[PDB]
Amino acid sequence: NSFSGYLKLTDNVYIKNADIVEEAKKVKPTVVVNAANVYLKHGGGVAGALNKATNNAMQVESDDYIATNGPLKVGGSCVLSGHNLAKHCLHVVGPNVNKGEDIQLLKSAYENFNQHEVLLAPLLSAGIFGADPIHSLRVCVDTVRTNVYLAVFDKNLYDKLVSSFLEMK
Ligand SMILES: N#C[C@@]1(c2ccc3c(N)ncnn23)O[C@H](CO)[C@@H](O)[C@H]1O
Repeated sequence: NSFSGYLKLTDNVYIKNADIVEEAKKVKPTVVVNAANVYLKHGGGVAGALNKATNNAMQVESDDYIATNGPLKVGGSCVLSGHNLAKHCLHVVGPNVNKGEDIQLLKSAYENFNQHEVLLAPLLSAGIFGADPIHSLRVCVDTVRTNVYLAVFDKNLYDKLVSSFLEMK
């Protein structure tokens, strides 16, 4: 039970070099955040790792939701089951700047976290979404007021995030 091994960046933002799936299985948090696309297709990265850990139950539930909803908006979210990982999964769509989606929508994406007391989360709009990860962490720190536990799988990205956050003091 309980989050451990996090570096406290602000009063409400914590960060750890860890697999978000391993964190969820250890802690069983109320909310785990998925780094989603508008169609909630959980093919790769965080989304793939979460869906795999649910043995595809997350994808089947996502497909049912999108059939009633249509695609999410960029900057938008939905609350679905956290299945065996968490009580809830908050699927959030950050902007993909590779497709010329507006970086400002990254503010809208993180704003969704404020509807949840505590979240286990990845960094939004990094990897294939092509946003500057150091900017993403700044938007998170400036936008989120609830407790967020950031799980960053890649050691090199984690070290870059932590040392750039400390160097700006
Ligand atoms: N680091 C990292 C990643 C990632 C991929 C897979 C995982 C995982 N299993 N746990 C946590 N993080 N994680 O999260 C960010 C999401 O935009 C990107 O930088 C990804 O590369």
